[PDB]
Formats: sequence, C-alpha cells, structure tokens
Amino acid sequence: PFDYILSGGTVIDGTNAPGRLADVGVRGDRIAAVGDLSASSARRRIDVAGKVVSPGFIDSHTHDDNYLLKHRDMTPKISQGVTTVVTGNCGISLAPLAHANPPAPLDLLDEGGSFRFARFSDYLEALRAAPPAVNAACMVGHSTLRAAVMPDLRREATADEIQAMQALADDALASGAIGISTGAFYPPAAHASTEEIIEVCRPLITHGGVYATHMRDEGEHIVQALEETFRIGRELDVPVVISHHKVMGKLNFGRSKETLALIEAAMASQDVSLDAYPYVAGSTMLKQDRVLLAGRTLITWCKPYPELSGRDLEEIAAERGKSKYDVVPELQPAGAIYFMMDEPDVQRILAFGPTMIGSDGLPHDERPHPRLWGTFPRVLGHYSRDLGLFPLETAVWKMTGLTAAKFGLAERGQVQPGYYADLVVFDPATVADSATFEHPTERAAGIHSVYVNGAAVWEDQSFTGQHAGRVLNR
Ligand SMILES: [Cu+2]
Ligand SMILES: [Zn+2]
Repeated sequence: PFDYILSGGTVIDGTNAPGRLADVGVRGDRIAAVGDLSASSARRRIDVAGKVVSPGFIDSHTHDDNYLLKHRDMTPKISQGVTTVVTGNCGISLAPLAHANPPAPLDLLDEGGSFRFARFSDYLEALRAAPPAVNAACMVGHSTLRAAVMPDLRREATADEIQAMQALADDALASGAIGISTGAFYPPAAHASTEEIIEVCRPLITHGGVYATHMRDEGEHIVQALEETFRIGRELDVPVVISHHKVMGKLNFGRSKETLALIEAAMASQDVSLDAYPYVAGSTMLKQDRVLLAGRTLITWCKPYPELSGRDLEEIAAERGKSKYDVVPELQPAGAIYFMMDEPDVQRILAFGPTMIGSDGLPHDERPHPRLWGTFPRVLGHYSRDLGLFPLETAVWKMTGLTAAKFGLAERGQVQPGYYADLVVFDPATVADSATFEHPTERAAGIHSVYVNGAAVWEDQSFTGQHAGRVLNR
C-alpha cells in the first residue's frame, strides 16, 4: 500500500509538458506511481482537487550555507515550495574556514563565529547529523579558499597558495561538494587572475562538478566577464553556471539582448547554464561601487550603526554631508539592496529558454530583499499567470526539471515513478509572492503543502517538524 495518494489534482511533471489530471502515489521517500490510482491501496487519499502537484522547487542560487544549520525549519524557502537548495555560491561558502571575522561578503553567512569548520567534510557531517527541512547540494567557494589560505588577499596567489587552495577544493569535492563557485567581483578575489581560478578548479574534471560564477563584472564590462567565464569553461571542460544574470546600471539597460545572444551562441559549442531572480533590485554587502550606488539604495543591516537597517542610503549620506559613495566606508561592514536593473531586461532574461530560477536570498539580513521569501511564487503567479511571460508548465520546468538536470541531482525535479518524492501542492489561481520591499518576510499565498523525500515539511501554513532533507551528491 502507498503511504498516501494526492488525488484529484493536475500534475505538472516538471518535463515542460502541459499539466494533466492525475493522482500521485507515495511510498516511503519515493513517488510510487502517477496516473489514475483509484485502484491502488493507500493509507491516506488526500484530496487536492483544483490544485497542481509538481516537483518540489529547487533553488539554484542560495546563500543558505549557515541558515541550514541555525534554522533547520528553513521557513523562508519551504513556505515558497522549495524542497532543495544549492549553496556556496559567488565564491562564498561557509566551509572550509575557521575565522572569527571573515572578509565581506563572507559575512553575509555569519551569525557570529559561524565560520568554525576546518574541513569541508566537517560541514557536511553537521548537516547530516541535524538535517534541515530541505535537501542541500553544496559547493565550495573560491573566496572562502583564498581566505583560508592567503595571508594577503590583495594580490594574485602564488603557486604554493594555489596548490593549497586546489587541495582544499579537491577534498571538498571528494567529500560530496557538487561544484566550486567564484565571485571575482568581490574584494576577497578581485585580484585573482583567470589562470588562478582555472588551476584551483582543476579537480572539477576529476570529480565531475560544475563551475558556478558571480561574473567579474555585470555592467560596462560584462562582455569581457562573459568571455572570461566561457574561457574558463573550455579550459576545464566542465559545465559552467552564470549566476543571477543581469545587466546593471542605466548605461547597460537593454543590453540583455546582446548578453543573451552571446550566451546562446556559447551554449551551441560548450556547456553553459544560467539562473536569475525575478526582481529589478539586487542585494549584497554595502560596497563602494559607482554603478551599484547610482540608484535607490536601502540598508539591510549595519554593524557600526545598527539603527540604520531599513534606511535609505541617500538620506543617510546627505545627512552626513557626503555622496553615497563617500559615506560607504564609515558604515561598513553592512548590507544593502540596490535598485540598478530595468524590468524589460529582467523579463527578457527570465523568459530566455535555459534560464533557471534562483532566489539569491540573504537569510541573515535584518531587513532583507523580498526575493528571500517570494521568488518562486512571483514567477508562478505574477509572471506566468498574470503577465503571461511563459505557460505554467514552463515556469515550473524552470525551477524543477531544468535545474535538476543542470546540477545533476539524480531522481529529483520530476513527478515520475521511481523518483524521490520532493513535491509541492499549490493553487495555480492564487499562488503569489506576498513579500514586498516594505514587508519582505510575508509568506507566499497559494502554497498548500510541500513534501521532501516523502515527508510533509509544510502544511497549514507551518513547518511540520519533519527534518527530512538530505545532503545530495552530483
Ligand atoms: Cu550569490
Ligand atoms: Zn553573486
């Protein structure tokens, strides 16, 4: 007998095919059958009429490394239908690094002495010992490796430093990491050369991981950053994932046409993937950057002046008698939200075929960017349903089957007999992102229930207490 059958709903199986009326049977951690299951014995037959049953959403771009440990309920993500998270992005991973004051943007993961894992394997063991509510596919970050090896980060690494970083990367991958990420845009790695990055990432071909990247520049010099990324992919001969694709700054508005054309061409000759969040504002460490700071900027948290969280930087700057750019140093370390993208470009990038959905949520932020809480329903509701940017099955494919395939998460991302039971039950008519910039932590509407490895982790708008997630391997 099946443990339960979700009956009477519409299944969107994650293979980018129109939904069809069918029941979904689960036994243990597996989807046992799909179709008319009235003839199958089941201990429970849960009515989901008027709802869609789809694979659980896989967040391809998270900074949940530490959150998985400190808040195992993972409410920001399971309340949106997320069943799996990809961690250690943009060169930022929690492990391996024992440091009481890691350099920004590594502090985006810190809750105070959180960087305590000497080996990447120690981090994975901690997750397995006290599992979170969602599955975790973890990458090791190049900036974290630099911080752990180099005495001085403002320069290229020596051969000895590269050998040390490479060994850590290899141990991480051997322990289960699914890839290595870089973020040369940030201070910790702004001085790393392309050759340094290639050498540190050599273990990816041996272990079969992916190379993920927050490109060196996403504005005026984004073409060069794209070419650097494609070059790295060819040198290593491994898949590359371009993180949170965008064109930032008014002088680059509309350039997604040009960037998407370059990516499409590269995909014809080498393995390339990309993801994006559905908003016109980004968020990361507060930084002295003329383009990030050109438009509306909001403080998400501030170490030296905590009372600044939630304030407009222009106001803070003006009242201190300085430009936003000049006032940044005295407010650091801090985080911010930057309104530097244009809707037309965001829509173009989301609609581009291969683009996967990634929230880029910064979970420790005092006053976070709403993407932390609304990303997936914003795509399913606002964009698919209300704006008609793509049909519902394609919006679902972009957060399930496509993502599972690009990251090599076997037996997940599809409602198929034999696959793992990571599932979401949502009302297609009401699913919506409730989080706004003003109230960034509101729970999404229309998410009925979420299941991870067969266990319900979200029901009646609340975490069930089931710590059902698993550390995954590629
Ligand atoms: Cu990131
Ligand atoms: Zn990034």
